[PDB]
Amino acid sequence: SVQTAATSWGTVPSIAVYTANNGKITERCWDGKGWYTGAFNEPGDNVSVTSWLVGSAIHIRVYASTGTTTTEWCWDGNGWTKGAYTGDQTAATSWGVPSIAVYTANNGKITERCWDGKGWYTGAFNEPGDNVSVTSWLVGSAIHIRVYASTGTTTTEWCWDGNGWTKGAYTGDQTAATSWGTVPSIAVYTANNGKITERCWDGKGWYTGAFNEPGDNVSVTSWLVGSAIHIRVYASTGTTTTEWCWDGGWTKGAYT
Ligand SMILES: CCN(CC)c1ccc2c(c1)Oc1cc(N(CC)CC)ccc1C2c1ccccc1C(=O)OCCOCCn1cc(CO[C@@H]2O[C@@H](C)[C@@H](O)[C@@H](O)[C@@H]2O)nn1
Ligand SMILES: CCN(CC)c1ccc2c(c1)Oc1cc(N(CC)CC)ccc1C2c1ccccc1C(=O)OCCOCCn1cc(CO[C@@H]2O[C@@H](C)[C@@H](O)[C@@H](O)[C@@H]2O)nn1
Ligand SMILES: CCN(CC)c1ccc2c(c1)Oc1cc(N(CC)CC)ccc1C2c1ccccc1C(=O)OCCOCCn1cc(CO[C@@H]2O[C@@H](C)[C@@H](O)[C@@H](O)[C@@H]2O)nn1
Repeated sequence: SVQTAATSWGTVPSIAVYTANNGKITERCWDGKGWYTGAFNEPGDNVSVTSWLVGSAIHIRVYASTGTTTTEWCWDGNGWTKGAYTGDQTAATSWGVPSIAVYTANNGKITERCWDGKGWYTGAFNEPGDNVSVTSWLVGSAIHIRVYASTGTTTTEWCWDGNGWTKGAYTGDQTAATSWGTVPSIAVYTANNGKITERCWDGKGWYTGAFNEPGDNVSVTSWLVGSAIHIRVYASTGTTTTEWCWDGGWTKGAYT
C-alpha cells in the first residue's frame, strides 16, 4: 500500500499530506476550503515531513528516500528547493532556528542526523529497528524527544530528555506518533497486519486508546486550540487513504 506523512500548522489549520506511491511522492493540501493537489512532486518510495512557522509563513522540510538516498526538499515560500541534508524509512521532527532531527531505518539499524542551524551532523542515536516514528515537545528551551523503533511486532520507545537516550515504558509493525502540551499527552498509532490501534500516555502510564480502524500504513498530525486537542490520522490501504478525526469521538474526515 501507499505510505504517507502529514504535517499541520496555524489556526485554520492548514494540513499537508505527502503520499509515496509507485516511486512518486505527491501532496494533498487543506487550507480550510477543501482538499487540493499541491505543487510538491518528487521521486521517492518513502517520505517523512516536518514544518514550523515563522510569523504567518510556513516552512516545510520533506525527506524523500529511494534506496539508501534521502533527499531533503525545502518549502520556504518560493518553490520547492533541494536542501543540504545528507528503501530506508525516515521520520523527522523539528523544534524552535530551527533544530531538526531525522531518524533513518536502514537494514535493521536506526541512526540519526541533526540540524542545528550550521550544518548536518550525526547524532548519538543508534538502536535497532526496521520502522521508526518520532515526536518531540519543548519544555522551555529544553527539547524532549520520543523515538518509536519497531522490529517485527515489538515497538521500543527511546527517550531524549537532555542527558542521553533512555528506554521508555511504552508497550515490522509501522507506527506514527504525536504529542501535545507539557505533560505531555502522547498518542502512538500502530498498523499491524491490516489494522491500526492506539496506545496513549497522559503522564501516568500507557493504556489502550479508543482509535481502531483498518489500514496497512499510518501517519498522524495534531494541533491544540487552547487546551483542546485535535488529531488527524491518515490510514492507507492500497492507494486509498482515509482521514480519521478526533475533535473532542473519531469521525471520518473529508480527505481524498
Ligand atoms: C532568514 C531571514 N532573516 C532575516 C530577518 C533571518 C531570520 C532569522 C535568523 C537570521 C536571519 O539569522 C540568524 C543567525 C544566527 N546566527 C548568526 C550566524 C547563529 C548564532 C542565529 C539565528 C538567526 C535567525 C533566527 C533567530 C531566531 C529564530 C530563528 C532564526 C532563523 O530563522 O534562522 C535562520 C538562519 O539561517 C542562516 C543559516 N542557514 C540557513 C540555511 C538553510 O538550510 C536549509 O534549511 C535548514 C533548516 C535545513 O533544512 C537545511 O538542510 C536546508 O538547506 N543554511 N544556513
Ligand atoms: C512519585 C514519583 N516520582 C518520584 C518517585 C516523581 C513524581 C513527580 C515528578 C518526578 C518524580 O520528577 C520530576 C522531574 C522533573 N524535572 C526536573 C526539572 C524534569 C527533568 C519535573 C517534574 C517531576 C515530577 C512532577 C512534579 C510535579 C508535577 C508533575 C511531575 C511529573 O509528572 O513529571 C515527570 C516526572 O516523573 C513523574 C511521572 N513520570 C514521568 C515519566 C516519564 O516517562 C517517560 O516519558 C513519558 C512522557 C513517556 O514517554 C514514557 O513512556 C517515558 O517512560 N514516567 N513517570
Ligand atoms: C454554522 C453551523 N454549522 C453549519 C450549519 C456547523 C458548523 C460547524 C460544524 C457543524 C455545523 O457540524 C459538525 C459536525 C461534525 N460531526 C459530528 C461529530 C461529523 C461531521 C463535526 C464538526 C462540525 C462542525 C465543526 C465543529 C468544530 C470546528 C469545525 C466544524 C466544521 O466542520 O465547520 C466550521 C467551518 O470551518 C471551515 C469549514 N470546515 C471545517 C471542516 C472540518 O473538516 C475536517 O477537519 C479539517 C481540519 C480537515 O481534516 C478535513 O478533512 C476534515 O473533514 N469542514 N468544513
